[PDB]
Amino acid sequence: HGPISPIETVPVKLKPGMDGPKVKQWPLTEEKIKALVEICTEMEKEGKISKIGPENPYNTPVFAIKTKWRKLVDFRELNKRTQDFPHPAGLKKKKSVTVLDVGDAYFSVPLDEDFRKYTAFTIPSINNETPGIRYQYNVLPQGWKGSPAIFQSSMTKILEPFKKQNPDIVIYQYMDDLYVGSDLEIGQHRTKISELRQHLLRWGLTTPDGYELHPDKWTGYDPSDLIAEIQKQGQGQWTYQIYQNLKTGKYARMRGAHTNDVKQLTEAVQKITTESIVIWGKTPKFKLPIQKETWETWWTEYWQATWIPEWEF
Ligand SMILES: Oc1cc(O)c2c(c1)Oc1cc(O)cc(O)c1C2
Ligand SMILES: Oc1cc(O)c2c(c1)Oc1cc(O)cc(O)c1C2
Ligand SMILES: O=[N+]([O-])c1cc([N+](=O)[O-])c(O)c([N+](=O)[O-])c1
Ligand SMILES: O=[N+]([O-])c1cc([N+](=O)[O-])c(O)c([N+](=O)[O-])c1
Ligand SMILES: O=[N+]([O-])c1cc([N+](=O)[O-])c(O)c([N+](=O)[O-])c1
Repeated sequence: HGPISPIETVPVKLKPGMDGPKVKQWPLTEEKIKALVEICTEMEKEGKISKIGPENPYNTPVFAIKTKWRKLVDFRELNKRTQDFPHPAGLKKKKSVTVLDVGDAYFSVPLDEDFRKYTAFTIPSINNETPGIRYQYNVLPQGWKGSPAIFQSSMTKILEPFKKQNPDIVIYQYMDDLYVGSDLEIGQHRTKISELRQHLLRWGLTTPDGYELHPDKWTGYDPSDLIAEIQKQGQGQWTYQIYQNLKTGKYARMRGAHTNDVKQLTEAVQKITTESIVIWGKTPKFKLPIQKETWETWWTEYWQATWIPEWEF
């Protein structure tokens, strides 16, 4: 991950009269702690985070998810506290839409030195019995709402040659993802995705393989909040409603040695969100058919998105 440019540092503020977040770190398995220690040691060596002293009172929770492990930060409270900074109706009509995570970009952009204290986090000790290892970010963090806002002018400059050369392709950005849609034959669409990823890479932006959607095959919206309600429909399936119904659907509810309701609900939350972004450009608030304590206990075991939505129970 390349070096940062000090002149790209952008001042950023909390909302007036709000202090930084102090959300405690929940306990992690020793396997997850080891993984985070390894990740954070590398980030620190590369200047992306720094160990902090005893004066800093803020905290944002972190966890680890998977072959390899990735660090996930729950910035929901910092996001609420951070200052504030069009959706194509045709995206859902495209033969293919590939979702590309472009959050790697953020490691190459500095965070306002005065704001870094609000990104503090702790790698926990085993059982949270002794003080953890405290760090803060020096670069735009993934999951923070300021990061895509601050990176937007560079993202635009980077994408411009691709968009100019491909008027048949729609590119929509939402949070840290690009949604790249076309009506090309799947092989030709995939070639365009590869050209895009190679262009990003040329400018220092690595991407994982993208996720492919085919929304033209999917089954009154007020742009002025989306609610997604999932309910148990007996022993064997899930139903859901999206309303402000705008959409309803179903998923299988399976029992087995490698699944459970929390795992299935995290999957359905991700899929409903992705579909809602494609169709309307908005992330729903969720109502989940599970007890808070059970959810709060296990959702991070299976969560795969970089983003984390709001949910009630
Ligand atoms: O979620 C993850 C997982 C990783 O394995 C890594 C992450 C983040 O961030 C960095 C940043 C660096 O600048 C250099 C690195 O090696 C890594 C590894
Ligand atoms: O990985 C994440 C997680 C979030 O929660 C958010 C992200 C990215 O990006 C944005 C961008 C905006 O322009 C406005 C937002 O509220 C958010 C929230
Ligand atoms: O989890 N936490 O919220 C948390 C917070 C602080 N602190 O200074 O604000 C800690 O020192 C530790 N700690 O060291 O374990 C944890
Ligand atoms: O490691 N840690 O993240 C950690 C966290 C907490 N906490 O309540 O959130 C602690 O009280 C302690 N502790 O007491 O050592 C450590
Ligand atoms: O020692 N500690 O484990 C510890 C833990 C927390 N905490 O919120 O979990 C703190 O806020 C502080 N603290 O602020 O000093 C210390």
